[PDB]
Amino acid sequence: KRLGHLLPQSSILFVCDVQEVFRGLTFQLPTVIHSTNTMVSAAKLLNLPVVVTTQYGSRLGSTVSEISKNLENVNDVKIFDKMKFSMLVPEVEHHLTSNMPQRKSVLLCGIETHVCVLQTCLDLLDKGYDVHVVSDAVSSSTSYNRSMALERMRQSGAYITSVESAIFQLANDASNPEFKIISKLIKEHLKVGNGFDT
Amino acid sequence: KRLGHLLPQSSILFVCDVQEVFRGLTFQLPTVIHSTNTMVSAAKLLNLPVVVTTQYGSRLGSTVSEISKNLENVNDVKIFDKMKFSMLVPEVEHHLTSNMPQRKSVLLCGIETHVCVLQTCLDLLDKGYDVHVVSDAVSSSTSYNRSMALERMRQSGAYITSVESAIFQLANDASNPEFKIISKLIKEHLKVGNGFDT
Amino acid sequence: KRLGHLLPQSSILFVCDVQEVFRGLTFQLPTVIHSTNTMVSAAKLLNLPVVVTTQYGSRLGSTVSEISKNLENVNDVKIFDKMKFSMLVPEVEHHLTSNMPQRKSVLLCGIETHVCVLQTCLDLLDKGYDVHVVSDAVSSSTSYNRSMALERMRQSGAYITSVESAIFQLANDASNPEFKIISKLIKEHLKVGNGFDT
Amino acid sequence: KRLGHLLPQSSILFVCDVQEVFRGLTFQLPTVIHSTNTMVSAAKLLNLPVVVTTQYGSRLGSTVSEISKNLENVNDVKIFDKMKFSMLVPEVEHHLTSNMPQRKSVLLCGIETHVCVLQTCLDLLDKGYDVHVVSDAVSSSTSYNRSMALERMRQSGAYITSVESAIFQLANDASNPEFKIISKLIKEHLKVGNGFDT
Repeated sequence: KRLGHLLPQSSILFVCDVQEVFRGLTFQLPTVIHSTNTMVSAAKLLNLPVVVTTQYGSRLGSTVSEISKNLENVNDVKIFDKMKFSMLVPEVEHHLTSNMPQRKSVLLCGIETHVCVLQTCLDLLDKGYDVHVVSDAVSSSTSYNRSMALERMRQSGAYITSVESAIFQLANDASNPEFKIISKLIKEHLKVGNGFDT
Repeated sequence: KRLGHLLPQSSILFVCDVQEVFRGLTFQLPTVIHSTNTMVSAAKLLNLPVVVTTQYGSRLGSTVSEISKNLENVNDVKIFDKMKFSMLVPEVEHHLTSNMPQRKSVLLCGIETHVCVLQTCLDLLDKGYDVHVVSDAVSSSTSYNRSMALERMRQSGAYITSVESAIFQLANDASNPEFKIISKLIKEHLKVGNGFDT
Repeated sequence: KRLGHLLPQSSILFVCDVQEVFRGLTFQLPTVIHSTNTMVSAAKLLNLPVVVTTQYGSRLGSTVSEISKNLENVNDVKIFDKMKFSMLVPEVEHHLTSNMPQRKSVLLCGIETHVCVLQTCLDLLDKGYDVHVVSDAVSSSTSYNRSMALERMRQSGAYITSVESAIFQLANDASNPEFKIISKLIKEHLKVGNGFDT
Repeated sequence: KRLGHLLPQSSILFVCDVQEVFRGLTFQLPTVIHSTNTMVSAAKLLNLPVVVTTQYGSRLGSTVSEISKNLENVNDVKIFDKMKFSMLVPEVEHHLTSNMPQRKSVLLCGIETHVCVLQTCLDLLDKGYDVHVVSDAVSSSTSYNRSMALERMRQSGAYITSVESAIFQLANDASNPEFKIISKLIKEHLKVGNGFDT
């Protein structure tokens, strides 16, 4: 079975290579940034660990300030500086195996869809993880490479979801104690248009 | 094999959360209401049981009047009030197992594609059901989440059909004695356009 | 493995209900007639048996004159009248089993994609046939139900091909004794534009 | 697992029949030429063998001068003339078997998507190869047939990739010694508009 159920206690958020250099070059970057912050804010509300990564941070900068300020509150965040395109460096793999072996569901955000996101996805699939690509929160230099990467990841087994669909999947019940604050986050997230909804 | 054949003896119609508060907010909701009503009228002709659900009725309202009026005439209908996003709440599942264990094909209509339709679809597939998503009878607040959700369900095994394709599948032969009145239903259904046809 | 190779010795062309009633109801109908006629012409050059059907011919009319004229010179044709939406009526299925059991690759053309083409495709896949849907030569009353049906069939394993692609698969080698006449057919086919190429 | 990892040591580049008569006939031919040249240069940098074919070369012409001149810089190139539409002629297959049996990943470029690229991909899949179609670097006479063939090949197990995505996963790591010249190659490639990005 390939169902891609999402449980808060079995899930972890991945944010890939959202640097300041790629500002002004990524297709629909404001949507990518706004959507990723909604995921991060959701990660706090359902106690999801967050793994954040930077690619050649020396000559490409750090994570953009919009998400960096959001990440301060989150209880469990570890930031990895890498130069492998895939996020699954031995340090990240050890983090997942040593501190959260029961979490086999990865919610994947970041850029570029067809470079770091894709390679992270395939390595995660190789290691037996369920990969959930948040299509709202991934993009590339061109729209062509974003749409291609989504389908290329899909044909390898990755579930392609959205910010709202993933979050309501993790909520699973409006009668849960967290639903009221989940709804506020969703309502606030809807106040900005989706740049990919063409 | 993954054929998605539809037999009236082993089929059942699900109507998810088509409620008043979504009037004027959901993408092409009138097409959703009209297509769902055709499916409900079709279930009367082919004697399909109907399961209807409402999500937090005291805030989102009851089922829209057009569908609730059409549900008056159906022989086998039960309406459930629920807080879980998925329709497979224990009261609904108790109905399926204790009343119709032989019906393992679910025709799914309603809103939203990416929240309650999706989670119903995943849970139904978990229990060995065949899920046929009536694509022109499901929708979301944005077209983006609708299209994403349809492919997200198809990637898990759900069959993506339409009102005409699914109804003609159930009929299976124009020589059957029910085809004369099924034809009348299709002809009336075609008097209005498809809001998703662009 | 699902390669969908096409060999003339094991292939047969199916033409589904291209009748006069639809000359006024079907999206991109002229392309459907033209592409189907190219398939019939190719069936003659490659010695492919052809199975044609009519749905309720007493009321819906016979095959369109453009195709019926082209069928006169075809060596192996058998035309069946049916009320069942699927083309795989017992009389048809007897013809395949008794007279050409070695041919398990079916080239599928006709209308409508979502009713009679799809139900034929599902029944053929049930009996172990490889189904090649000629997307160039199938359509519905609406573009929505054609595109839906194409993916709905592919999701079950049907190979979605085109008039040029299927023909050139069968004409494996340009050094074959058939290539010169096959080229004359393709150049004639390309003289009138593919209406689906939008 | 259908991951489709790409390793330079086990990968080979195929260029299908980019000849001199298809100028003015192939949809977005300039993009196909530029994308293939980027692949050819990447093969040189990553020490990937290159196999080029021409179909009926005497009457269809040689490989286009843009790609022909670039092949002058690559040491490991083999150019063959063929009558068979598929690239897997015995001469080409013997070159693979007796000179690089360890390379079972193929990056596929050229024209036409639905005739020569497709049949090459099907034959390669039949022989246990991973086929990666560089969607950036394939096209047909019509947009319709290229789009069809891409999904017709993905449906059979081929990975649908792009020039940038395939190259970056071949490089695997930004700390590799060849990354600097690869980044220059990618930088030049990003400056050319994508004819299929619309």
